[PDB]
Amino acid sequence: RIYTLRLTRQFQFKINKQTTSVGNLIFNADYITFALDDFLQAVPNPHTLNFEDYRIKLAKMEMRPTGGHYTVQSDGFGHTAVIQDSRITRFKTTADQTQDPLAPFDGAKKWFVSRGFKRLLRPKPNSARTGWIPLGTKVRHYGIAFSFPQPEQTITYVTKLTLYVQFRQ
Amino acid sequence: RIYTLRLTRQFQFKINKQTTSVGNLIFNADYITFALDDFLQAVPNPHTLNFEDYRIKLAKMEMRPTGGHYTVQSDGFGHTAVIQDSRITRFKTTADQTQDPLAPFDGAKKWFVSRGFKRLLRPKPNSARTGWIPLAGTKVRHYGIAFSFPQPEQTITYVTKLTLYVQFRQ
Amino acid sequence: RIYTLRLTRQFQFKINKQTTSVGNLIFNADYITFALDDFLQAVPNPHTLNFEDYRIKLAKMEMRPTGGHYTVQSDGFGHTAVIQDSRITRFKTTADQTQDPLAPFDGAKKWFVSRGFKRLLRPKPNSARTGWIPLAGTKVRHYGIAFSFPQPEQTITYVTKLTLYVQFRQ
Amino acid sequence: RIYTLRLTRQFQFKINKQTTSVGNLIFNADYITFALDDFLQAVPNPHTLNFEDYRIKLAKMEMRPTGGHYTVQSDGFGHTAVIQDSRITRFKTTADQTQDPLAPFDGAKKWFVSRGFKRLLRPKPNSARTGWIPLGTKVRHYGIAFSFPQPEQTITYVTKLTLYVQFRQ
Amino acid sequence: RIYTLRLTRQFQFKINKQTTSVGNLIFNADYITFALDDFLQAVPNPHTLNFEDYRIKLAKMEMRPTGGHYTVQSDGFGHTAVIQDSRITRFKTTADQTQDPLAPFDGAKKWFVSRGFKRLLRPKPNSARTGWIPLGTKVRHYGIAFSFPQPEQTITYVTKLTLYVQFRQ
Amino acid sequence: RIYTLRLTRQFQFKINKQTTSVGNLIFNADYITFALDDFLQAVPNPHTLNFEDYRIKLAKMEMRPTGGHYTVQSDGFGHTAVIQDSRITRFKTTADQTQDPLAPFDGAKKWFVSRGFKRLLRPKPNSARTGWIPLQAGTKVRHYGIAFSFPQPEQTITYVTKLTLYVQFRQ
Amino acid sequence: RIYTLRLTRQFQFKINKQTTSVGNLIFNADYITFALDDFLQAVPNPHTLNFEDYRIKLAKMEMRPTGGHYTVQSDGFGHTAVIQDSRITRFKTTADQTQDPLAPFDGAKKWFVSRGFKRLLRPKPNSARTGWIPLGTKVRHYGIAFSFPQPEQTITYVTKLTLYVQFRQ
Amino acid sequence: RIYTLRLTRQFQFKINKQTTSVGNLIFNADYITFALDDFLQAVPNPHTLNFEDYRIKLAKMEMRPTGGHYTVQSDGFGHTAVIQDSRITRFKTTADQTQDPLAPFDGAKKWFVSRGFKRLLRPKPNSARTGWIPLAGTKVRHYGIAFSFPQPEQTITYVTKLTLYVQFRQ
Amino acid sequence: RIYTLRLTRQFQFKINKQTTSVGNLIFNADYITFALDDFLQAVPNPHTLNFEDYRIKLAKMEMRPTGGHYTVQSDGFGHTAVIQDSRITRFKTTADQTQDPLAPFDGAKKWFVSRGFKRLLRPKPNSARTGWIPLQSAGTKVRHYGIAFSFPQPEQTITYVTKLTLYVQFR
Amino acid sequence: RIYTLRLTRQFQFKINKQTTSVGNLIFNADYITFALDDFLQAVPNPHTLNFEDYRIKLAKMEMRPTGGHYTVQSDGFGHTAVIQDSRITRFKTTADQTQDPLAPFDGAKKWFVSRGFKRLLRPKPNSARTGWIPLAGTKVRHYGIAFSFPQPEQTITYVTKLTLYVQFRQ
Repeated sequence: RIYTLRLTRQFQFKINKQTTSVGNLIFNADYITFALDDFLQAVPNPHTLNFEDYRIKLAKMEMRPTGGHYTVQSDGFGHTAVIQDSRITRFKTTADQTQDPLAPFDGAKKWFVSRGFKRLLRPKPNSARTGWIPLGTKVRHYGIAFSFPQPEQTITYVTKLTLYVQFRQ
Repeated sequence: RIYTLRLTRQFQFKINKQTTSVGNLIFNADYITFALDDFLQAVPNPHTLNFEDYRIKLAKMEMRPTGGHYTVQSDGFGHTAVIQDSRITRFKTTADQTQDPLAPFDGAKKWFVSRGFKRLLRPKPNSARTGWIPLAGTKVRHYGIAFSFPQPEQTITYVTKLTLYVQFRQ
Repeated sequence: RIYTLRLTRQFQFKINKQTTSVGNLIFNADYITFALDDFLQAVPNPHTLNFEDYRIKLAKMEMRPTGGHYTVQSDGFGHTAVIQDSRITRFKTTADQTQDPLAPFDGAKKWFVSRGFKRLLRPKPNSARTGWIPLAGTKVRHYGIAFSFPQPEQTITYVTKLTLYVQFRQ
Repeated sequence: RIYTLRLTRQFQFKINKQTTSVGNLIFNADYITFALDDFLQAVPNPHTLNFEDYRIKLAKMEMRPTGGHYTVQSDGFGHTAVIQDSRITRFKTTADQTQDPLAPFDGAKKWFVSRGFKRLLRPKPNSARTGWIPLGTKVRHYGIAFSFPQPEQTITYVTKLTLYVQFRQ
Repeated sequence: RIYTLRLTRQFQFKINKQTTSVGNLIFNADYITFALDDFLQAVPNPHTLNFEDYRIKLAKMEMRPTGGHYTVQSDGFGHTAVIQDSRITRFKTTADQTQDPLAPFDGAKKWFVSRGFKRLLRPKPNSARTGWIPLGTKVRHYGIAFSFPQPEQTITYVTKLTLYVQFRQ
Repeated sequence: RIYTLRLTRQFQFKINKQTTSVGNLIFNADYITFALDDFLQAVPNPHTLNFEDYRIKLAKMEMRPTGGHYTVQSDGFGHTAVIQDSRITRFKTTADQTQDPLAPFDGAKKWFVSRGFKRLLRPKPNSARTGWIPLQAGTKVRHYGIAFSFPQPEQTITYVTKLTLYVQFRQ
Repeated sequence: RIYTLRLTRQFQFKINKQTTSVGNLIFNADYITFALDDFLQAVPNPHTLNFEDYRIKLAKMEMRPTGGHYTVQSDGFGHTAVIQDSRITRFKTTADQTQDPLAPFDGAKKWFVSRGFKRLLRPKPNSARTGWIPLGTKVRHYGIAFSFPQPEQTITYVTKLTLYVQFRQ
Repeated sequence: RIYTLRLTRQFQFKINKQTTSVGNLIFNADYITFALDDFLQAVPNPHTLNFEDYRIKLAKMEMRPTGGHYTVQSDGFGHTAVIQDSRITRFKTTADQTQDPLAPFDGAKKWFVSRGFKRLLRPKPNSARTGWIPLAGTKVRHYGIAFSFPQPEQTITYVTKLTLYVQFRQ
Repeated sequence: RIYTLRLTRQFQFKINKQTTSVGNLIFNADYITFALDDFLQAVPNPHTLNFEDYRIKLAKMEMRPTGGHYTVQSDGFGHTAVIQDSRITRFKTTADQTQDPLAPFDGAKKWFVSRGFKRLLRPKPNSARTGWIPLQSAGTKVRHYGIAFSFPQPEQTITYVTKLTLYVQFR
Repeated sequence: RIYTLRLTRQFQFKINKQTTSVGNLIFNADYITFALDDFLQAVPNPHTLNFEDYRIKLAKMEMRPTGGHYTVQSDGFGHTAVIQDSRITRFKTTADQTQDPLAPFDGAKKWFVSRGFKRLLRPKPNSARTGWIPLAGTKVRHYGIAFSFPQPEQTITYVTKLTLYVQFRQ
């Protein structure tokens, strides 16, 4: 018997207007990781239940523009990629690049800057094989990265993350 | 915090060939009710976990023909209806009916005998208002789905799967 | 304020196998009319409620094969037509015809004998203009839907469901 | 001002089982032409109205199997073709042919023998140019031909023809 | 025998421009409840009929922008949730929230601020079980709540509520 | 034998910017009726053809914005309703309403102000039962009818309206 | 044996802003005819081949806005109509019209001024019956007309015409 | 200037009932090639027109069952594959195979034996690059489409139509 | 740089007619596992190409009826389930079951006996985390799990053609 | 056995506002070619593997507006065309044209300036027939896709992504 718990949190994300080499195409990127404790603030504590292990079965990231940005105002496209190891940490690019850093990655999916994206993924921490983790709740799971060409104007987004967490006795 | 558990069970159902007033249209009906205990045989009891109460959020009934019955073989249509009280029990009538007993009911939906059906429902048992039942508690019966059918010229066997989507609260 | 009441009844219909001029195409037809009293067997008279008038806003006829007839077994096509006057009464044809009697009618819709049909219509009885009839009153005949068919090689039995959408006003 | 009249008639059509060269693929064909008088027998005549001319705007042929033939019982495919002159008459095939006689024709459309077909066409008779004809009603309009590979068993069809006729004063 | 009556009413709704913590993501929410007297006039009226009980079978809320707001103008997304008791009242928030108050709820559905939303629900008042209430018509039914991230500019909406009410003798 | 004639005419319609109770939600409405004479501007009387009766089988109203109005610019929604009697005439509202006057009506359909609408209807005038009206006065018989409501917008919106009549004549 | 040749040409078309009866609805219209020589400027001549006759089987007209016009900017709707004789010429009206001149015509199809339109047609010149013309190439074929309510601002379009021409030996 | 010509021809194809290792899964295959001369039997030669060269831009193969075979009668699935050189000839196949010979090939697409298939392809013969062939020239063989199938329990007859879309330029 | 190789093999599978508890509903099940060596007999070992590791990114199982079985002949439904450990091995049932053994499993998907099924999965063998396995071959024989499928026992025997597809990555 | 590799690169493309013959319709065009070395870097690299040959099975070009251009702001339509030899070079037009230079071409596909386009193609370099090239080598240029456009009233900037689907064999 597997019990499932859905958790969610939100935050703002900004893509800043291009200020260097204006008129040329440059890319940047960022990334998101997942830990059960990131989502256990407004929620009672699972350890008080007689569950032995938990597993992050599925995660969802949805980032959509706000601040009055026009969806019909084109700002190019970047990519999203599911990267399931610590290597993802290098994708909060400190320097601008001339090429999209995530387009070459396995399973890279295009997304349009002015419309945002929604993507499902299976983030990864016997645990190494199945993902079942003893209750622990701070174990980092990787992960989703997203790239973008730098736009002419700053764009603000609302990001919602959703965890689909499994528990077994 | 709401935890969700999916449970399922299956069984055979048979619509027997018409042997009475053959050549004329007659209807019968049957029904299904839901209790958490119906689904807790291969599964430990959730109260061994420190859950306070449970609620049957959703139920699904899918009944599909087997035994070699042809789906393209027309055997008319009956109806399904969600009936959320003990009154549903009156619907497996020992005697045949001349009219479809469920067609008049609120939310009745047609189904073709040779195809079967799939239907979702919210079966119902302060608990009387919310549906939360303390974790004998697992045996509270929830109602309910009835299904009617015109009697066919030949017997039809079905595979039925029931699914419970059960909520547990901390 | 308009209150709506949905009523339904079912019956068997049969298209008999062709026995005359076998091997040639012949057509027959039948028709259905609607009266509130046809549907009030299981319901008290709405006049016991303080309703003054009623109106048959909409009617639905669904006729689907049964008796094991194969839907993939081709038996040609006839037509359905909404006929809102006494002329419809001539369409329970006592004699066979060489042409489809309903195909020429305004709004005629093709239907395949082996599949049946479903059709909505607005049957017709200040009453003459609006359809509002004082609540005798429940027996006013409303017309109407006719359906034609080429005579098949073998007898086909159908289950017919009729639905009335009846309006009542305050 | 154009007034439109819809006329229809039906008849049985039969494709006989192959009795020659059994086991080999052969094709035959037939055709249909349209004249207003073909459809006016059960219809009060337009002659009684003060219309000057008529024109066959559109014609429809629908031929569907009957006699208990199974639609899932495959019997190959032939073609339909719109042929707008007297040449069509040669397509009531006297002799079996080794190739589909209509497949090469302009606008030929496949149809499956066990399903039948539905096809719209603009049959053709200043009248030669526009189609307007003085009220006359026996002018022949061409036309639709249909071919078929000869099946192993006889198949009977119900055929409905529909005329969409325009009238002007 | 069940007789059905459809009732409807409309009103304006405003999401005010963000004036606190400007530049940061904050959420607010509101809610709607349903009483038959919200929709009824003195004429015509079901009380004058001989019905014994009524039941709100279904309710519909549709809220759509007006005032010239651009639908292609992105303003993020909030959530709707069906809440079937008086607790819903705590979602008319006086204090702004850093997290979406309805996203965690069972059955929460995303909606985009600049688009509005349409949602069906079964609001709740043996009456507690079936919903049948003696005619009375002031009984309050719950309920639908909706959240939103505070936008940069005020947005005005047209809201239509619809009740599908059943009556029995 | 039924002969069908399709007729059409167009005109401009305007919803004026709200000038009363500005900032609050108010509704207005208007309506359209149909007479064969409305559409026979350029066609001889069908009676000169040997037709005896006519019947308005179907009518269509399509109203779409013009004047550069943005379809993506939201201006709320009103309703359309088919009203087949003289009661429709009261929907040329001289006074503003706080509620949508057509939303409660049987068959009311929502439409978005910034998009316009298209709707089919069967307008109504033995004639009372069937709709067949003698030709000769007959062509001026008014048929009812479609009404449409709207919340008053912040700015004036101009529309193009096309009406289409599907008229039957029998022998 | 029928050989087919596809030819295409483009040009600019303009609907000028309304200057007469400003504030009121007025209509205008224009039209397009087809001759093989209109399309043989950058293509070798077919008579160098041993083709006896040619026939314009199909024509396509596509007119789409340019010059930065917003497709979401409503400017009403007009109609297109296929008119297969020389009378089509009367539709380039020197005077504005109070009604849409093409809406009454058989087969008229609505088109929205701010989106443009695309339409297929069979333009018309034994030749009158079939359309086969001896190679001749200047024969005029009619034709497609399009009407429009006059807009508040000028709208520029790109028009592409395509001919599908048949040749037989 | 490019002129286009559509040509077509038909023939019967049969998949014989399994007679070897009956009860076990075995595969066979066949193939089709294209030459303009295959399609010019009822057509004059384009060189009588002053065309210099031709090119097969596109080819279509459609093979559909006949002889009364039931499309709902499951007989497994094989594959089709476009193979653009003479190696296509290697699927004779003189010996039955235990594996589907075309499933591994690039671009292989599944087809169900009881339904047949339709597929478009670009068959291939400066000419080696462009495909333009001077107008013996009409006999250049273009490759090609192969199709495999698991051997059925009963013989299945098909009608096959090939279509050529040939370009000619001045 | 990731290089992808698609490999496929086929075989026959049979569901035998019910001979125990005839007239009652019983279920059985079977399962499939994946090893690169199961698909690499015609192809030389990818280690002869200068590849160091391989990883089974994706696997597909498609099982469709043959032997003349009618797709319109109903024979109920079972389930498929992705099981990524040794537990799958117990699902070639030695005994008939009164309940569907795979219906309770995470991600179980219904399939109809008379139609067959098609399902994609990610079968599982730093290798334990990522799936990258060294080439040498012991590596190419590492068993990956896995897909199990259950079925109600039918009244007559049904034969299927099964095609397995491996999507293998090399770096 | 065929191993497949996906490669991608991006760059900015710009259609400049019209400055000549302002007010009249004129066309210009450009083109893209493909070489494996356009997409490769010094490490990792295919040469270090024991592959005999490679070939570009498929290429994809996607060009989409950026810089804040409104997709709903109409700027007409041009065409894309696959041109598989060096003649394509003549389509980076130095002089403005009154007619669309690619619209007459075989397989020309319309595209709207304000929306951009996505197109698949088979670019071309026994090698001339099949595309297989020995690992010249990775520098062989493959042709090719050209795209035309009516000159707009304002400058439009695009992001372009090219994708190569490369096959390798031992």
